[PDB]
Amino acid sequence: MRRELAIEFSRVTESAALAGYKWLGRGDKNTADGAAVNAMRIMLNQVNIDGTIVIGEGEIAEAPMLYIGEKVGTGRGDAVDIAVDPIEGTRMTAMGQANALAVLAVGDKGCFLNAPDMYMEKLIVGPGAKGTIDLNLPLADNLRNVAAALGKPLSELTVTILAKPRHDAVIAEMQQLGVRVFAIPDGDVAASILTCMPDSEVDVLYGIGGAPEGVVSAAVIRALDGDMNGRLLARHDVKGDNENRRIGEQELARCKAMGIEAGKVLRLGDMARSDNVIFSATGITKGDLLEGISRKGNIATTETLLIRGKSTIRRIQSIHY
Ligand SMILES: O=P(O)(O)OC[C@H]1O[C@](O)(COP(=O)(O)O)[C@@H](O)[C@@H]1O
Ligand SMILES: [Ca+2]
Ligand SMILES: [Ca+2]
Ligand SMILES: [Cl-]
Ligand SMILES: [Mg+2]
Ligand SMILES: [Mg+2]
Repeated sequence: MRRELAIEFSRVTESAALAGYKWLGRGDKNTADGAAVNAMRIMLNQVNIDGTIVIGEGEIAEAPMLYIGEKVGTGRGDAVDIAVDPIEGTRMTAMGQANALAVLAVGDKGCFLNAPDMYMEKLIVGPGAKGTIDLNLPLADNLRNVAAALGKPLSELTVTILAKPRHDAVIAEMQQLGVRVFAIPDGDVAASILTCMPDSEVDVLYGIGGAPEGVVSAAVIRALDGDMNGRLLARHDVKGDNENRRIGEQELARCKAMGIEAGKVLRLGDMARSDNVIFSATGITKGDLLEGISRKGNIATTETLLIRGKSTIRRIQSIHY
């Protein structure tokens, strides 16, 4: 402990994944998510930590379970901060599609950036390009710098990015630069980790995705010794000026209340403040990062990726009876 808890945390994501898996292909993203949230909370509440949910399902008002500030754990052990994404890929789960997974990160008290559930522009790279990125520079400059750091031509650089209307221009810009663009339907947490996975052609993740998702990515990227910058963006500034403005202003007032500057570049250490992070993710369906659950009779299998910032990276293939 806390290294002794690594296995306990993997059981939490295995439970969440198996619970979400029950709703795979059932066309109900809310119910799938609720099942995974419930299973994750049940399991966390049997772990010997004094956990606070810092990234989660919503404020107490909108989220009955795993709400921001919720206390979880038996209360024995260390005060830790907890980031949960019980299903990354809820729509993908509802639709029986690839790349759904259950995600948890655990760190020292105060180790995760406290920021609103708003959008964040992200630029994420692996260890081979650590120190070569700066979101204050033009995208094309960053991409050139990263390719040079990795010792490959620009035309071979592979950038992953969410396939969303907000990204039309930048995707076209990158393709014109001659880079390879892997535009993904959802799931920038899992995709961010591919930057640190040698057998994935992905070199960089770039683009606007969920802020809490970006803070989880910062935690795991830090643990893997990659690099990331983020920049918080208000809703109307990413979707267009229309109730976006209303949502946007709540977000900016929240940034101030939490003492965060929106639109300012966040360095890796601004989002994940220490190396003492345990990250666990378990596949629901097969994706680029993890195998999916299988079931034959009364036996089910899961694969879990378990990463500890202090230290080896583990892939745990379990058979459950
Ligand atoms: O769908 P949006 O509004 O582009 O939000 C992007 C965020 O949603 C995700 O793609 C997850 O999708 P789901 O919410 O369906 O689970 C994240 O990986 C990402 O950060
Ligand atoms: Ca959720
Ligand atoms: Ca999410
Ligand atoms: Cl969009
Ligand atoms: Mg969405
Ligand atoms: Mg890779």
